[PDB]
Amino acid sequence: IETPEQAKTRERSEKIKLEFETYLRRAMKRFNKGVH
DNA sequence: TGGCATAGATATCGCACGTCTATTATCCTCAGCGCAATCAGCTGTGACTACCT
Repeated sequence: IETPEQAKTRERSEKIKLEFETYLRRAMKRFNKGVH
């Protein structure tokens, strides 16, 4: 209801950070499972 | 005594809920072309002077 473009940019930043951190999480799980 | 229903006990297969890397045609950059007011040189014209009569 206030500066919708700022809210959309925040949502995009959250989305890209979430994708980055989730793929990092998957890579870390692959790494430790391979170590085991 | 004996035939077998009726539910206790137990997995069992199906429907549904998480990730993952690619059964195949993009996004900016520099060199190559183009267009419109000066400016200068080729060519035309007048001023000055040579030669035949």
